[PDB]
This record gives sequence, structure tokens and C-alpha cells, in this order.
Amino acid sequence: DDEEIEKGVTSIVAEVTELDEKEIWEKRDANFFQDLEIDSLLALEILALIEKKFKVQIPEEKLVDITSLSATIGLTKSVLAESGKLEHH
Ligand SMILES: [Zn+2]
Ligand SMILES: [Zn+2]
Ligand SMILES: [Zn+2]
Ligand SMILES: [Zn+2]
Ligand SMILES: [Zn+2]
Ligand SMILES: [Zn+2]
Repeated sequence: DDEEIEKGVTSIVAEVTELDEKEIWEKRDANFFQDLEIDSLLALEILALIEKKFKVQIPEEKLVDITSLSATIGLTKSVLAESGKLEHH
């Protein structure tokens, strides 16, 4: 479900970065490491929490595309589609 994925990923990134969910959402097209003070350890932790939340496996190599909230949401959606459990509109 698009909305459920967008809110679940926003919640994860807000928790990891210790920022507000609304403010993260406003900065959804912003670059993670340039603008919102993220590390590689924090991106690894986002990836892990997304795996657990949506009950999916995501290969490590995909840390390449954890570069913005929008990119992370797109990653989650594509990985859900590969698992036959995305309902997109
Ligand atoms: Zn819904
Ligand atoms: Zn949307
Ligand atoms: Zn803290
Ligand atoms: Zn808050
Ligand atoms: Zn956009
Ligand atoms: Zn994994």
C-alpha cells in the first residue's frame, strides 16, 4: 500500500535520525548525507529497520540508493514489488 509504505519509511528515518516525521517528510527530496547529517551507520540502521518492518530481505548492496527519503521509499516499493506484496496505484 503506497501510503502505508510512505508513512512506515518516514517513521523509520525519523526514529533513526531523531528528527520529526513531518519535517523529514517536508525534506523528502533532500540528500541524506549532505543536508540531514546522516552517516553510513545510520543508513545501515534504516535498512535493517525497513527489513524488519515490512518483513522483507534487502541486499546490502542497495545501500547505494539510501540517499534521500524519496529514494528510500522507492527502494522499499521496488523490493516489495519483487516480493509480490506491493499494491500500487
Ligand atoms: Zn491504505
Ligand atoms: Zn504518496
Ligand atoms: Zn540520541
Ligand atoms: Zn515529533
Ligand atoms: Zn519528489
Ligand atoms: Zn537482510
